[PDB]
Amino acid sequence: GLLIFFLFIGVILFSSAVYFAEADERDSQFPSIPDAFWWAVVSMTTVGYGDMVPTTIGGKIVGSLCAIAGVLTIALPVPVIVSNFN
Amino acid sequence: SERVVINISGLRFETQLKTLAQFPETLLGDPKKRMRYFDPLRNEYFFDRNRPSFDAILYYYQSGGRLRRPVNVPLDIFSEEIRFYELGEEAMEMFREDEGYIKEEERPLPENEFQRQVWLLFEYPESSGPARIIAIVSVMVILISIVSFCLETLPIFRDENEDMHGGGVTFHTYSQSTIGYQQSTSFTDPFFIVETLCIIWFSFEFLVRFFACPSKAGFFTNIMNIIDIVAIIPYYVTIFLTESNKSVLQFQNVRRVVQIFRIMRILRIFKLSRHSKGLQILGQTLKASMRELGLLIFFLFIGVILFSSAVYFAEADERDSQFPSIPDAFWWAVVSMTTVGYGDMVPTTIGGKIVGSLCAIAGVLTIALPVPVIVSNFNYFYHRET
Amino acid sequence: GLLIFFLFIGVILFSSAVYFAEADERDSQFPSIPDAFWWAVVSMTTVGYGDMVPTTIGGKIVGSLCAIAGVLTIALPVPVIVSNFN
Repeated sequence: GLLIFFLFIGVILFSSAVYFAEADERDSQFPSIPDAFWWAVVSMTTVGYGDMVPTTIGGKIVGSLCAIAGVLTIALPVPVIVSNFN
Repeated sequence: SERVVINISGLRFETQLKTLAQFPETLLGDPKKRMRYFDPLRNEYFFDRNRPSFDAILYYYQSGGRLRRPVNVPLDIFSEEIRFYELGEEAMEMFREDEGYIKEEERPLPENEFQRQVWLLFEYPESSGPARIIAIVSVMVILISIVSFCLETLPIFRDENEDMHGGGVTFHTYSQSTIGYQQSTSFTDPFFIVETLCIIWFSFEFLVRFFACPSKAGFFTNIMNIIDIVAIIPYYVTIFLTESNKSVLQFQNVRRVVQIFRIMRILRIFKLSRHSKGLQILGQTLKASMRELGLLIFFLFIGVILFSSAVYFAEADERDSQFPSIPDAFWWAVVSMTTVGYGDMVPTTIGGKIVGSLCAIAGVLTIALPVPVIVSNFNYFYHRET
Repeated sequence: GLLIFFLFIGVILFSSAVYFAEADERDSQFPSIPDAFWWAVVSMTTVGYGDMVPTTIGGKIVGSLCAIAGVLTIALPVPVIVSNFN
């Protein structure tokens, strides 16, 4: 639950940030914040389908932190789960 | 039930005589052997030795056999004590197994004088200096062997023939494509040359090894020798197949097989395990992890089918659904789960995306469970060496 | 060195396999085995750029094992390195 919750928190944060950083663009791939959720989860779990990608500098800086943050968010709860399994 | 007192550097121990007499051949069990340590002024046996260890030595007698090393006592120190008290090689060997060791077997030189001289520079790069030269040459041939196999597919080579612009297909151009090089006692093809030189060497190593080999029984047992056989089977089997089917209609009729054996040539890469410690460790690791490796594949399988089904239905009512069927979605599911995400297949609906989200997360957990164990085993074999 | 070596071994293996599994295709994205090296490393490190992807069943089964194998190949040596760093 913590894993899903943490991901949720990060998703909303980064979805909001990327949205606004690409807001003033005619070619913004982020129609709304809820739309960006898909991108945020895809980057955080580091799946990166590439069907949605920032195009502005700010959006890319936001995307960078989103990948890193995702890696840490997941890496915290899993070890415990792995532990129980073991 | 006469009592016996044993004083270890001041630490006092007592037991019954019949407890020590249980093992008549040991030091404390044999009256003649312990006699030397008896102190008639204090009625006790005195040993100017390591204290922490003795607790276990005495328990060995009391328990009638259990020889456990105390957790707080170094293995080298404890072993010396075991030998001093003369517990015997049977209990010592039994002690090492539990302490994690065992093994230490493997026949020596051939013993055939000269046969045992060749079996040195072809199985033990250690020995002679030249024995190392052979190893270096072997590795070279292998690498070359690999580069050769690979360039064979380079279009810059196979696109320079008779039907490179969409013309007619010749028999010796058709089989030259199926094999990678053209077979001919004329040795016109550079690739057939290198490939033949390498197989000569590999064929040499195999033979030399097979004759200079001591136990002919345990030859096709050693996985290493298996690799050496498979590294040459394609070559000769190809010749046999082509020569046995020298006409177009015949070759085409056996073209599938020929292709299989060309694919089988890649296994020559594993000819490096003989000269690679780490490669050998990895082998031991995988051999020791079959259960978790199977669990890993099984778990992935379960997740794949589940998420493939879910994504399929969530995108079913779409004219632009990238998921034609559930089996199609398998590719996407594995790609998301291993988190590779090629992006060649992606959900487009809300439900499909929620499903995709859980699929990524689930994949991360599915893999993260069995791997740690595998990593563990590897870490074992890797250090039990160095 | 072990890490690079293991990756190398896997690359060549999977590059060869994917190549042949997509050989009889007019739209094969794998021109040769050396070409497929790029794809193999990209899948194994799980980067997945998507600029090269198998299209046949056999090629996809090969790609699947390539991702999994890559995950294990890397996961073996790194723990030790992480250890030394710690």
